[PDB]
Amino acid sequence: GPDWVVAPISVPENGKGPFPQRLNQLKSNKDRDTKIFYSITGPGADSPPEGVFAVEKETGWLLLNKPLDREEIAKYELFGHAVSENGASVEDPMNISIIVTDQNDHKPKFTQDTFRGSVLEGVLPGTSVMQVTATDEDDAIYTYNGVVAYSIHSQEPKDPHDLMFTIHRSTGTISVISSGLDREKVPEYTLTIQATDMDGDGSTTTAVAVVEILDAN
Ligand SMILES: [Ca+2]
Ligand SMILES: [Ca+2]
Ligand SMILES: [Ca+2]
Ligand code: NA
Ligand code: NA
Ligand code: NA
Ligand code: NA
Repeated sequence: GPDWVVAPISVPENGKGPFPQRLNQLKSNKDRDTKIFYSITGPGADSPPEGVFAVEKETGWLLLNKPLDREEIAKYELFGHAVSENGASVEDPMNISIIVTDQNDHKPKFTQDTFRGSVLEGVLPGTSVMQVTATDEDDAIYTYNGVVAYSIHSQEPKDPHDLMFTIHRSTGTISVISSGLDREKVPEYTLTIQATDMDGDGSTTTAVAVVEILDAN
């Protein structure tokens, strides 16, 4: 490409290296008759987090010094500088954008350890009981890394039967699917709920929802 220009640079988080890793070689056309010293400034270089990026003074290689974490900082905006050996700036500072792209490195996290809800004993099958939620810090815009699917792992007790409830795989709303709820017989159920990223193909996190059965009064 042309000298003293750089399009956005993408770097997946959690790279293996080796570090320091070359990202791009800065070059000023003024090097044709002059020795140039390159430098970088900006958050990530000379201000917090300091020293994540560096530039080789004479070669102009922009380096990444460690693996990045998209959930800490998703984008860096740095400036490249070119100064002659005599000490004169020979270019206007150049904007360097570093875009940290995602990896699926977070499991879903339920918003509560115990969700508590209730439902009347005589409701029609299909009646909504309550809603549970799990977030996922990963990207859900370009991939399914941050897209959660819900499921019910188990119900306690299994009375009158095994599965009295279901859950909406994307909204987390729990509904009644069977008849037979009766506060006098079984006043409470404990549902083991799961949230799985990659829209159900990834890693799973478990929590519980406790459902109180209310008297028809
Ligand atoms: Ca991360
Ligand atoms: Ca995830
Ligand atoms: Ca991530
Ligand atoms: Na890695
Ligand atoms: Na309810
Ligand atoms: Na997300
Ligand atoms: Na009933």
